[PDB]
Amino acid sequence: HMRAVQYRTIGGEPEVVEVPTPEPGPGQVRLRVTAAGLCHSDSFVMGLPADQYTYGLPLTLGHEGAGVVDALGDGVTGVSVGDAVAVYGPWGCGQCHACARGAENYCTRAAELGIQPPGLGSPGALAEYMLVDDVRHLVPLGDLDPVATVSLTDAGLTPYHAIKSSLGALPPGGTAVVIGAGGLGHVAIQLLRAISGATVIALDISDEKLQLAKELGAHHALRSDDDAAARIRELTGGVGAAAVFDIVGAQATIDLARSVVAIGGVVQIVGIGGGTLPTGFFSTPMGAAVRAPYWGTRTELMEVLDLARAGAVHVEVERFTLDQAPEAYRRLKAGTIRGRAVVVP
Amino acid sequence: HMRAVQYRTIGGEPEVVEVPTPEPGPGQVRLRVTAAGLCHSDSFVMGLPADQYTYGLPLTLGHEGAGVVDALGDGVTGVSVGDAVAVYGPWGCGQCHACARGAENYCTRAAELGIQPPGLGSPGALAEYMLVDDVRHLVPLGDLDPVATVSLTDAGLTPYHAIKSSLGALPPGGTAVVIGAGGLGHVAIQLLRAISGATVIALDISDEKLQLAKELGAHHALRSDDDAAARIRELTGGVGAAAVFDIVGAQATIDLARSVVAIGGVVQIVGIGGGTLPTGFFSTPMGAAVRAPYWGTRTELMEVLDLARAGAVHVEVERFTLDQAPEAYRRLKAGTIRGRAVVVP
Amino acid sequence: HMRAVQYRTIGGEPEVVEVPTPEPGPGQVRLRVTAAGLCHSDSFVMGLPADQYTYGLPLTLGHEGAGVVDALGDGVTGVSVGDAVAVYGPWGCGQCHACARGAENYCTRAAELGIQPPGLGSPGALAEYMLVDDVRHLVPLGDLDPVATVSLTDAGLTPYHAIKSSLGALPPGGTAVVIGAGGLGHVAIQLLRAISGATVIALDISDEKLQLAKELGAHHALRSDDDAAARIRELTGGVGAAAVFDIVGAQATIDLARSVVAIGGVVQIVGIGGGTLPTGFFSTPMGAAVRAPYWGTRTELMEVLDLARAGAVHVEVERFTLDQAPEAYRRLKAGTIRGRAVVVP
Amino acid sequence: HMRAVQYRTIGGEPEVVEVPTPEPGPGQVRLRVTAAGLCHSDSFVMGLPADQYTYGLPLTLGHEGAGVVDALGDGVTGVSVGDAVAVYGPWGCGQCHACARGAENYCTRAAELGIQPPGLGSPGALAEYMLVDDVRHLVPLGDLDPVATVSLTDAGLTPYHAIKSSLGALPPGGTAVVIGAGGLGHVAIQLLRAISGATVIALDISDEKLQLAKELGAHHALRSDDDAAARIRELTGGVGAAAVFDIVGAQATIDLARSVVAIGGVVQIVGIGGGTLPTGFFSTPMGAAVRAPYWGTRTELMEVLDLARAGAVHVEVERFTLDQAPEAYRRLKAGTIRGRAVVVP
Ligand SMILES: NC(=O)c1ccc[n+]([C@@H]2O[C@H](COP(=O)([O-])OP(=O)(O)OC[C@H]3O[C@@H](n4cnc5c(N)ncnc54)[C@H](O)[C@@H]3O)[C@@H](O)[C@H]2O)c1
Ligand SMILES: NC(=O)c1ccc[n+]([C@@H]2O[C@H](COP(=O)([O-])OP(=O)(O)OC[C@H]3O[C@@H](n4cnc5c(N)ncnc54)[C@H](O)[C@@H]3O)[C@@H](O)[C@H]2O)c1
Ligand SMILES: NC(=O)c1ccc[n+]([C@@H]2O[C@H](COP(=O)([O-])OP(=O)(O)OC[C@H]3O[C@@H](n4cnc5c(N)ncnc54)[C@H](O)[C@@H]3O)[C@@H](O)[C@H]2O)c1
Ligand SMILES: NC(=O)c1ccc[n+]([C@@H]2O[C@H](COP(=O)([O-])OP(=O)(O)OC[C@H]3O[C@@H](n4cnc5c(N)ncnc54)[C@H](O)[C@@H]3O)[C@@H](O)[C@H]2O)c1
Ligand SMILES: [Zn+2]
Ligand SMILES: [Zn+2]
Ligand SMILES: [Zn+2]
Ligand SMILES: [Zn+2]
Ligand SMILES: [Zn+2]
Ligand SMILES: [Zn+2]
Ligand SMILES: [Zn+2]
Ligand SMILES: [Zn+2]
Repeated sequence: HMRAVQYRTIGGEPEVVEVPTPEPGPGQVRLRVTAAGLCHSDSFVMGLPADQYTYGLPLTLGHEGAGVVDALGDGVTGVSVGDAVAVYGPWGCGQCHACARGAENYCTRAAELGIQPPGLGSPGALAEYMLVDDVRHLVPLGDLDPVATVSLTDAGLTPYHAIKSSLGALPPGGTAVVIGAGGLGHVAIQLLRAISGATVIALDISDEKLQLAKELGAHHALRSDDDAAARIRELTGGVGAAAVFDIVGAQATIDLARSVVAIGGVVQIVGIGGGTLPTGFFSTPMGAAVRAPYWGTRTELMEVLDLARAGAVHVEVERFTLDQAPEAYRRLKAGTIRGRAVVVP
Repeated sequence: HMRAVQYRTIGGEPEVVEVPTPEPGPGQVRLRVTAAGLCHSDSFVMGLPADQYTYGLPLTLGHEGAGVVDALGDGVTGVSVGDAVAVYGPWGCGQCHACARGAENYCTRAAELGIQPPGLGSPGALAEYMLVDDVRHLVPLGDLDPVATVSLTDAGLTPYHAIKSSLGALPPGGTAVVIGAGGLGHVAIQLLRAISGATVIALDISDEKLQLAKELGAHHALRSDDDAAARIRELTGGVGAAAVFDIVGAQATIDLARSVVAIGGVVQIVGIGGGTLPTGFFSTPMGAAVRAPYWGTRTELMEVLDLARAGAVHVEVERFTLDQAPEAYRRLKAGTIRGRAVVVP
Repeated sequence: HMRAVQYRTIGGEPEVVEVPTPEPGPGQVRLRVTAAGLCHSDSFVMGLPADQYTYGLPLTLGHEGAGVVDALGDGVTGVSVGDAVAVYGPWGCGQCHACARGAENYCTRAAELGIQPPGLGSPGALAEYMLVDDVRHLVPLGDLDPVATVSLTDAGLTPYHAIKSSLGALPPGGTAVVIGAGGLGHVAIQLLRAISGATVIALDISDEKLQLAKELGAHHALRSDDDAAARIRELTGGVGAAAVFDIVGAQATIDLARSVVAIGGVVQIVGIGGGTLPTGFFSTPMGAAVRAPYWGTRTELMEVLDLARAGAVHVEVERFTLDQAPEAYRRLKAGTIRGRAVVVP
Repeated sequence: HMRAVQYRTIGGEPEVVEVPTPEPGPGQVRLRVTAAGLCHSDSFVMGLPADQYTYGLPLTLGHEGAGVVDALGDGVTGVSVGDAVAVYGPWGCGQCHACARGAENYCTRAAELGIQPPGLGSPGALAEYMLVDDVRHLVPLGDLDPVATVSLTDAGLTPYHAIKSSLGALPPGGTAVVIGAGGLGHVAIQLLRAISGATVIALDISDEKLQLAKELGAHHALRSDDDAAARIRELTGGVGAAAVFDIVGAQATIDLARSVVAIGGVVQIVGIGGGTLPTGFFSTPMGAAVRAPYWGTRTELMEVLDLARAGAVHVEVERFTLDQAPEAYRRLKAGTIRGRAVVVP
């Protein structure tokens, strides 16, 4: 009754399939999906052994989502049919201390209740239609291009959160290091320019990507090679960086992060590369904080979208069809996407 | 020409000795020492191999210091002879971004210039007289008992700093875990009660010390045994603690710290136990920050002293003479001091 | 079909009346009311001319509310019948930037939509039953006495908000002035002791109330007479107070507030006494901020309730019956309530 | 023995005069002045009646100052002869809580001690040489053009301070209104773009100045006429601005400020136009804070200078000679300076 992209066999690839069109239960909303982002966390999931995977088969993929409100469920009010909306992804219980703050990303009782985001447990966005649990997980778009902006629901939000979190320890005139100019990283760079006073240093591996980073306003773009630590030291007295945003998060990049963060600095480990930064005396410098943030707050999403409208940040997009989505995943794992892959069905 | 307590042979014990009385150079001040604190960092130094030790022999010990201003050096103004003052210990360059903020503890150029605190590089406080480099490293006492308060220069300041740093992520009504109710820990407990809204949980090993902790306003005092993680979980939904202050900082206590900090929480690794908390995804929880703070800011010292005057915090003191100082160090390493050892010469 | 306290004639007194028992529409909840607070804002409303009054006649009064969940409306989930809950009063649209943050008190689109709190536009709490618009405006009590705590929904929340807002400019060891030790003021005092490091100075007019203030932990209790400014100056060098909380907010108390706030200080004008503080150069001191806060955030309510459970704050209550409510209002305007008047039906 | 610009007769104009070249006392430094800013506060002073003026005659003017260190005073170390430095102007006692923080602008004991800034009490910068009281009031320039940057010591610092102070209540994607695009205002605009996520709205009276404002990155430039309030309302839903920076501060501009600040917003009254914003219930909106900041912190100066080096902000300068300084003051009061008047002797 509708088409969708699903993960169905452990270790297998994602398939386009036919499945029922869902109806909105009470309190719920269904969207006609205008755009759908592909994130490298979607990759990480599909290469897990059968034992570590916990989202059930089948699973409709894709947790960056925008659309137009197709049908309203029982009792729902707040949004009309026809409204352009983005999906706030990191769903939570709505009532705990964090949720009440808007920070459903840090919900203290969601693992317990088995609340899961769309595309990471609940039916996701890579489909012609998707359901959203509740009205508070929708954010108005007005007249922002869904394709241009949908990726801000994660690729923007997540580093924005991490950056906004870091401005306490990142004074204007400071220096910030972004490791990885990928989907998040390339937005991370723009955001850092928009709202910190920092001198942004980007690091990636392909020159392709360094040029993009520099084009997106990075004051410096460097290879994350064995000379990277030295150059950053050079560029910052011998003081190091006030903030470091590791959007790779592997043991190598984390090691780099430790060796360059300044006294009293901060490291946001944003990417999931399987590493851990050993934080402590004579490991991390004095006053140096370390954190593995996760996604962002409800308000923070609205703030990122408001920045898009202002023209202070954008997603570099590479467009695909619903059918091309499996190919786009192969491109993403190959590392030959420029920015964000966005599927339009 | 005056008596003092010094460290002179690697691996040896501290000796009372006769040495010259120092004169204040230009910009400097000499104090007639009214009280002098003994900290377990003084211990840590003296058990280092010859290669890792870098403060020179001989070294006058003691970095908690108060007194009356004996003689003024050339050109000095700001304080008169006769003024009761405490010593702000973590000396810095005075001009960098941190120093200008008052945070000479996080001075970016002090290792370079070879600036060292009194008792950890420069002549310390365990003497009849000591020199202070500059007037900005003195804080008025008015009429606070030097013996009662001197330890607030470190035993208070350091956890105060760490606590004040944590209140962002420690909401009133939250829960805070203090591992170690020693010199710092027993002040840490009082401070947490004074200025957080938290339910303080203390952890130590002797029942002696738990009783003191509970007497000093800890809502709970627990053994840091293998049931400690469970009890903390029990006491906090299954949510864990918003803040954890490890005043031991060994690999065991750090492991405990990781297993009990809440989603979005913070761990201040205050003690130097040789461990490191492996911070990262699936190691630390989501949003969980980790930090190894060091001492505190100039303003923060004045704030702690203002709390003493208000009667909102005190040091439990165990008094000694200059001659008894070697014995007091043995007691401290034995772990049979109640609070802080303060020498009066 | 049920009894309630209502305001029905402009310039008239509140009457106990019989009215229909309400049923919960979809998304709504009905409570069996266990306790109901009386606030001096309820007074302010009833002495307005016909033209300035805008809540309609009749109006069920009372915006401090607790109870047990009687009946669930269509589609509602989140809370069961039988759950002990408090009402978060300052209702908002739920979707704007403020609301998403939890700060429905500062909702940017609520005047437009005509959203009104219970007891200040919607049917209130002084009844055997009341309706709440949505589940997010309920907060679990667990096993807190509804009578002991209900007033924390406003009498606690409002000054807590104002205090928490002020801690940026109120360092531990500072001085805070609370003008008015009434319903809010007497909780304000306790909160200031719980979570600031401040030396609290209370000011009222009856010695009755000063004694209560001092009993509740005020370091000083003074008459708000013509010597009040002088004494505060005396007590704080000649520096004045870092924070001032005017819980009266009349032109006299506001004038006092201006003349005693310190350089870089803050004034929270909490009470509605018809005055305005003229903020500006050579009126307010340099760096001195001034604000008229309103109520508090959703999370902030939960935080205050968590403080009650911890035993760090309580409401001094004076109990009444539903029938005695008109008399209790007369007592409140007469200024001969000790703390908060709470009606139990 | 050297030339200087002085104010010598009440109600009279500033004269170029010959006076002794000063020698540095102990702790002091003398600068060979490379550039010297002219601020409209220099104007405000000279039009005061004899009774309200308190800086003595004669007075060397000019409180924006840069130079090269000519001669060192007794005992001074920290800076060598030949070092390029800027002067941190708002001198304070160095020891109080504020000063220790770096915030000598909010020094609690400076009026008492009669400490006065250069150009506003002490010999100023409009001379061939000037003295600075102490080394901590100098900030390294490295190789920034003194003429290009000197005005950042006030024209930058002051609004930077006010802006940095406001970012709590100014979320990215918000809207900020800068009233007055003059000396401060034109830097204010750039700073707001550098480090807030805000949509900047500038307001001035000459189209000349609006064009400059828009050229300097203002998203909108409007006449501060009777339609100004309406347009701002239009541009921001009907919500108003999160932040408003009144760099005029007259009763008219303050009235505008009140009528456009949003619920929960902030107004920084930066300019000295003789007005006062009546802050209170039904005057200012709910949660709306109001403040008259003064200058900035020591660290904040270094941060602004670091932004200059980064190329994120600059002063639009109009250069003059020492002799032309009286004419430049006439131009400034006439309102026909474009940016900042900087004298080079
Ligand atoms: N914390 C969270 O909540 C969260 C949310 C979303 C994504 N993520 C994670 O962030 C990471 C990046 O996601 P993405 O969508 O940007 O992926 P992406 O494939 O779009 O981009 C990855 C980028 O990192 C670069 N890179 C790889 N190794 C590097 C190294 N050693 N040094 C420097 N650069 C290197 C690649 O060349 C590429 O530019 C992933 O691990 C993903 O799981 C985390
Ligand atoms: N970060 C800094 O700048 C800084 C400053 C001063 C001191 N310190 C460090 O803080 C630590 C404590 O200093 P102190 O002066 O309080 O020492 P102390 O000897 O006075 O107190 C130590 C306390 O920890 C307890 N303890 C030991 N092992 C424990 C465990 N596994 N679980 C729970 N409690 C345990 C002891 O019984 C004792 O009560 C030291 O390592 C010291 O070096 C750090
Ligand atoms: N900002 C908000 O959202 C908000 C919320 C609730 C209440 N309020 C306001 O707070 C104020 C107090 O409310 P309440 O319930 O505590 O009233 P209350 O009658 O319980 O207490 C008022 C107290 O102020 C004292 N007082 C009166 N004049 C004084 C003066 N000149 N100096 C010092 N003390 C004086 C009285 O003796 C009494 O102790 C009211 O104006 C109310 O409208 C504001
Ligand atoms: N708070 C402080 O510490 C501090 C420090 C320095 C200067 N100031 C004050 O800031 C103000 C501005 O200083 P400046 O050096 O930029 O002066 P300036 O003469 O360089 O600029 C003033 C600008 O305001 C504009 N203006 C005048 N009336 C206006 C109105 N009604 N609406 C909009 N714009 C208007 C003028 O056209 C001009 O562009 C002065 O009052 C000065 O005293 C305050
Ligand atoms: Zn993702
Ligand atoms: Zn939750
Ligand atoms: Zn120590
Ligand atoms: Zn330094
Ligand atoms: Zn009320
Ligand atoms: Zn709202
Ligand atoms: Zn000026
Ligand atoms: Zn001072």
